[PDB]
Amino acid sequence: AADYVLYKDATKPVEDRVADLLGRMTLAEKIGQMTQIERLVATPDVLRDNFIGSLLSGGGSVPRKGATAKEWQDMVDGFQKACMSTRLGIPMIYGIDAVHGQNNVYGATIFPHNVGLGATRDPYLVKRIGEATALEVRATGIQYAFAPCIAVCRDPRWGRCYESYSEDRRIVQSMTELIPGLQGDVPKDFTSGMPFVAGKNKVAACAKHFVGDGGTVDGINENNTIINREGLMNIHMPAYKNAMDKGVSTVMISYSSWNGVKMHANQDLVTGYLKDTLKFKGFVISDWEGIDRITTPAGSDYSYSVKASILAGLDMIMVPNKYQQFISILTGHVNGGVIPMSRIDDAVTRILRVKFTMGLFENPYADPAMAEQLGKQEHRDLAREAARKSLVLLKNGKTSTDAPLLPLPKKAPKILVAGSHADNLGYQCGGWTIEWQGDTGRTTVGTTILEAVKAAVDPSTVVVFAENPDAEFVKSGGFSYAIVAVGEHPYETKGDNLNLTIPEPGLSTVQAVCGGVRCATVLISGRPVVVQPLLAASDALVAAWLPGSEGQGVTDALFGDFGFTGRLPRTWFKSVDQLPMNVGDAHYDPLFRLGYGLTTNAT
Ligand SMILES: O=[N+]([O-])c1ccc(O[C@@H]2O[C@@H](CO)[C@H](O)[C@H](S[C@@H]3O[C@H](CO)[C@@H](O)[C@H](O)[C@H]3O)[C@@H]2O)cc1
Ligand SMILES: *[C@@H]1O[C@H](CO)[C@@H](O)[C@H](O)[C@H]1NC(C)=O
Ligand SMILES: *[C@@H]1O[C@H](CO)[C@@H](O)[C@H](O)[C@H]1NC(C)=O
Repeated sequence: AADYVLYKDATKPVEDRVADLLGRMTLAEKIGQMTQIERLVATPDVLRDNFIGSLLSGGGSVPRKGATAKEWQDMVDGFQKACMSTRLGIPMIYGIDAVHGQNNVYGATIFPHNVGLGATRDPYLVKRIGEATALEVRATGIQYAFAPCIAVCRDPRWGRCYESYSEDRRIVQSMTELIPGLQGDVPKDFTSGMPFVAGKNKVAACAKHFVGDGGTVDGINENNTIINREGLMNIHMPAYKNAMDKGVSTVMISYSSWNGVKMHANQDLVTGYLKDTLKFKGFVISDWEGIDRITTPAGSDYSYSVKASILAGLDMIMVPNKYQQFISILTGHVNGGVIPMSRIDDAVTRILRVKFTMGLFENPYADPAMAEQLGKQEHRDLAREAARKSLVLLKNGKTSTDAPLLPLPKKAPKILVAGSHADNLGYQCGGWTIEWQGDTGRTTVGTTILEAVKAAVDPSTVVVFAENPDAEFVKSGGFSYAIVAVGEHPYETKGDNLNLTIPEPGLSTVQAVCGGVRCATVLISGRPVVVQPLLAASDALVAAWLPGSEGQGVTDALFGDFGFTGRLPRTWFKSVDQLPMNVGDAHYDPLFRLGYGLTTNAT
């Protein structure tokens, strides 16, 4: 009728709908679009009264423990209903850290972390993982994933090194194939820097964290990256350009500084480079209290935090709790002329562009028929192939005369499975699983290394498990061989670690097991760790990284259903004193060099 409103018409071009809606919006409605809050502070009134643009779940932020896909859909729809009830009916976009599957969610397939995926050197495999991740995120009603982390981790003492595909940026550039797996492939004619999401079975992606998050002094998390423009652009920047080419919808800014300038206050890189040089037309989102941490101490001048972050070019602020202050402050800056309306309009233009482009206005609500995508066996089978492909065989016999231990026989009278990471799902998934920091034990649905062994061996093979057996026990047990798994515990800044040695017992358990019977040692870690002692005791040793929920990918290789193919995506140091040390360096003296990995052939 004459109740027609251009921005609500799905046949109209995105830029028409964006401009039509933007011309109608009040200041409050505009700033609301720029505000992202945690589900923990949201209520229908808050969402409606403040015209909120977006929600998130931080790590561990879930409706309840063990919630079904359907409980997620209902929570998200409940928030969306409040948002759709505003004067303009602008849907919110809900974001989450699905960085190795839909990992906050119980029952979600958990894929290997990025470092392991780098070991595969298989970008098409990563793409398929994006495809399946998008499905399992839409199964929970969520439209936006805070991924990929395209950091180039240059020092493994960084607690986020596992979120980086490689110390080699060419590998990270290749693994940006995740983006079109999450979002869908961009059309033939596509302009680089334009945002793209194919539709309601895909999600918006987020290249993060812009820029040089992985190059900090001593891999200190959130800290200063001391490098010149040329090293920034040759190492830390290039995968942003690949992400622009594949239409990444959003970019999250790093807590990190670049030669002393806070990334969240850096107008030259955010506005001059990312928006004006790379022609990025999606939206730029802060990290979590990122603008607060512009100041030292953090939060000591939130007024400036706002002024500086928004003038730097940021479009959406992940507040995520003190939304009232954020809105008040930004509103006052605008009313006072300190931030021009053109800046507000650009931020909102970009946010609305992404929302319209992705089809959010046409499908703001969850699809219940997708709930059955969560944990889907076909996704688990993919995760299992990824886990197996990620594994790097570092040693396969103690001397060059020895018989090669791997592949092991599936038939033997009695075998031993041992070690703190043999039967502990949380440990094999690592951080960003169920909780922010990950956790210990049976935290979700999956298969431990022990369970995978039992599942793989001949019915006549007796499998004995002991977490930390003594030497006498192993020597007395009549075992044909042993598989022993040990490593790091799940862990941002909690995983910053100057000494990089796995915790005990670990070494002691390996030494006790391998001293009694021939052993294959499975090392679970997010990064290289001091390994010479583990090597010296072990007949075979596998770097398994953080393989996720499908522990059968480990045994597929151990028992020779598949050959080992993975190759180090990072340099394995002899000593932490050497660090930082990357391929190309001055005195490149690696225990194992980038690219290294032994092979086997399938039996
Ligand atoms: O106890 N406190 O007061 C407290 C303080 C800070 C905390 O830190 C916060 O806690 C988690 C929840 O507890 C959050 O998920 C984030 S993550 C940061 O957040 C984004 C969104 O999740 C990710 O995409 C980015 O890649 C990442 O760099 C944050 O670092 C937690 C608790
Ligand atoms: C880096 O960490 C040091 C030591 O904790 C701290 O004093 C400094 O302010 C940090 N720098 C940046 C840029 O975050
Ligand atoms: C695996 O196959 C290749 C070539 O066929 C060979 O060079 C390598 O030594 C093989 N290993 C075994 C156990 O046959």
